Amino acid sequence: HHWGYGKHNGPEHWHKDFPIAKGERQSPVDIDTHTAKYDPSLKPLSVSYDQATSLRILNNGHAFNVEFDDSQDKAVLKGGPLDGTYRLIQFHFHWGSLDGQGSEHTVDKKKYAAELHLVHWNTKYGDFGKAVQQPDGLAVLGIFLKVGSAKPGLQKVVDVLDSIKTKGKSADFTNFDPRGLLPESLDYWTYPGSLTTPPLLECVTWIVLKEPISVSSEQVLKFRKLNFNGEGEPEELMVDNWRPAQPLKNRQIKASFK
Ligand SMILES: [N]S(=O)(=O)[C][C][C][C][C]C123[B@@]45[B@]67[B@]89[C@]1%10B81%11B698B746B814B562B%10%1143
Ligand SMILES: [N]S(=O)(=O)[C][C][C][C][C]C123[B@]45[B@]67[B@@]89[C@@]1%10B81%11B698B746B814B562B%10%1143
Ligand SMILES: [Zn+2]
Repeated sequence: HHWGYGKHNGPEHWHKDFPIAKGERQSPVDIDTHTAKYDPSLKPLSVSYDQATSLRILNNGHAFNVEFDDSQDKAVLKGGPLDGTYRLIQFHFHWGSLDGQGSEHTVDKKKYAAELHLVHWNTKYGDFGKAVQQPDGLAVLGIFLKVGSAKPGLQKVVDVLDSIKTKGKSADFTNFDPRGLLPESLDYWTYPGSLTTPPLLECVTWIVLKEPISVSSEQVLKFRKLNFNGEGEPEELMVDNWRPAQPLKNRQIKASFK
């Protein structure tokens, strides 16, 4: 609708149009590493992206989405805390105006420079739109970004951003391999939560990887040249498109690792 990240339409305003913003399972959250309990019942995460077929990249005025063909069983997330099979539909990032902020989840109150979200829907609900209406409809794999060495697998994304500067622009983006965005380790934390953008639906199993990826300062600087505005509108840099941590309420965060 007209929500965004500014002083006048940002996270503190969202509840007026999306009252679930004050709900019982909102995301993101601070991950208190000492309180998160190791769960030996948790399985290794199975990330099967060998046949992923990226299609397009879109500036939607909030972030940019790299979209996948999800019409066949091709890029799936399984195992971990999940029951069943979840299909990759898109990924996007949240990032800051400065390297000291940008992530949505925090780790013992630490903010990372950015956070990648790989969004998957539970195939038992047939389509993404039906899945978001279910408490176990989505699985979002979250990966922190810190600034250091460049991430070679990110560069193809960085280089297409000049072609989608403004809201509503898209570009063909085929043959992109999202495996190049993963860290070495698949150790994770998990908890039940929500979309971090309106409509804030409480339909997500969050899986947040412990190990951040490193990206270069130049890579994140190019994220910060994107625009929230449309073409021919006053320039508003796309920065600080993150929701802050929300109350944990009656939830437990579980760790896959000791
Ligand atoms: N930051 S995050 O929690 O990873 C967003 C997860 C994916 C939301 C996609 C959408 B797409 B359609 B259904 C769900 B609602 B509509 B539009 B609205 B947008 B929101
Ligand atoms: N609850 S919500 O969806 O976050 C909407 C909150 C009020 C939106 C009103 C506006 B729209 B954008 B930003 C704020 B300034 B500019 B245009 B102007 B009108 B007023
Ligand atoms: Zn997100």
